[PDB]
Amino acid sequence: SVIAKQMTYKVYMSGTVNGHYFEVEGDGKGKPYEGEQTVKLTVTKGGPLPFAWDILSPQLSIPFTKYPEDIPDYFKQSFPEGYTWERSMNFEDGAVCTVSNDSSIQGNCFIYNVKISGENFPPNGPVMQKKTQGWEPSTERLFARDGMLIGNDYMALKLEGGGHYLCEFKSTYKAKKPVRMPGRHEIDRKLDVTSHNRDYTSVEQCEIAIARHSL
Repeated sequence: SVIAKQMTYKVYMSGTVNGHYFEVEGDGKGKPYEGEQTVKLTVTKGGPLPFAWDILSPQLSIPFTKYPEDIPDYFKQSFPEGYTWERSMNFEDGAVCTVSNDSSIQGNCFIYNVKISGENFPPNGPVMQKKTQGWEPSTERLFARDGMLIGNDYMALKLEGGGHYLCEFKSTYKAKKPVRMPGRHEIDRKLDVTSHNRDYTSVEQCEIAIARHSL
């Protein structure tokens, strides 16, 4: 059984955001059939981050997504060779990020190598000012195309004082071997920073993630 009921993973992250260089390693764990995972992160390099932890949160694992038996789990199918992806984040104030990832595996452990580039975060905006307060639960609209999966999600980052700081997610997931596509579907997600030290050089997060059909 290529994907067990309970698994771990390791995540390796680096990138640059408004000029600042950093790296982040995390140990993670969940039950891929439940859609549940937590992960613990250290900022190995460039800590303390001068920007909000949150723009990193979601580049820190799709296989822990609960799919119903009647939709083709593209993510799990792709193993053990696994898969890769690219994503961009376009924020309401012209700040952008781009992200790519390689996801493979090693027995009961996934290995994720992710890279992040980001800029045009206004210096007294909420990303550089650290005034965000997490992501709102969301829903990703996925559809098949040339054996890739396409992804769209309109995300909102909560602000200090009750605002919201909007952001488009466009993502392309690509299997390393070809696999049985599903058709249009959506992933309901919640994702939270459950704990962190004071300058956010250790940080832990939890995610729940569930698939179902579109309308």
